Amino acid sequence: TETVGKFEFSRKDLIGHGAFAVVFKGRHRAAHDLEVAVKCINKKNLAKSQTLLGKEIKILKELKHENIVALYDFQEMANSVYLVMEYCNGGDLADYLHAMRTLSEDTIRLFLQQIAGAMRLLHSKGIIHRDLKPQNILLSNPAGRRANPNSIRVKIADFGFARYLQSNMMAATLCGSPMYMAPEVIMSQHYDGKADLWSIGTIVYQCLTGKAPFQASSPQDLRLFYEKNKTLVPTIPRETSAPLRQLLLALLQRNHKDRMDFDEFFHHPFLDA
Ligand SMILES: Nc1ccc(Nc2nc(Nc3cc(C4CC4)[nH]n3)c3ccccc3n2)cc1
Repeated sequence: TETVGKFEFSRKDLIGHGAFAVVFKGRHRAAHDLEVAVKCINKKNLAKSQTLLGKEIKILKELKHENIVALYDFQEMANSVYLVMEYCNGGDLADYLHAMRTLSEDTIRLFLQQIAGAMRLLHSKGIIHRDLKPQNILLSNPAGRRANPNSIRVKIADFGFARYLQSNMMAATLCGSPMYMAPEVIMSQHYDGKADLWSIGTIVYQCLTGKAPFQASSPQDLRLFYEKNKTLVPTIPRETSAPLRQLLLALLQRNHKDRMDFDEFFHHPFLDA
């Protein structure tokens, strides 16, 4: 049994194993019914794991929001780093959208309204996430067993690649997940917060179809694909409502100049609200 502050955990219940973090379920030492997820270093990738978990602490200690997985406490030392996080009891969006055989437009609206709320906070704080994908959107239902799925709340996780970006500057670090990366990122160009909006477009597209909007055999294929094709148009099911289709096309603009910006996203009628 390992302890971090007022919390405890063990390697008994593995929530997830990643290259740069291992996550175990734990609990409050006094209030046992308070569940937590504890992120720990992956010692097989010690340096990078330590770096990413440290970065995540720096960003999350500044981000309190329902739709961002909460950081309850943390413990950073020279040779170990732990994050004690809110436990999300619904698994991830990658699994859910697949189990449901894609999601209804009403459910997509419900989830996207929540993601938009979290993104409003990120944008106001000058923070870009850079690894948005359905695997990093977690579900949690505050109600009891067998509760209505309309009560599902979604929360953005895994801020290890996040950074502050000053509003007159651009970022250029290649990071993220290739299938969800904006074209300008995977082409090693400069980018800003609109890269996250592309990623959000890909999340919405996957919720609708089950698949990524642009299929290439590989990341190099995907990159060559963006380089060779100046106008990208994703295959969207014909029965999709016109406003959801328009939102998707606006977010999935190849050229970031033409891509939907934050104000346009926040106030898009599909999200009304
Ligand atoms: N870094 C990381 C992110 C997501 C996962 N996957 C995950 N995560 C679950 N809950 C989490 C996780 C967290 C903090 C975010 C790590 N809080 N709550 C979960 C709950 C029920 C069933 C499957 C689940 N799968 C693993 C590691």
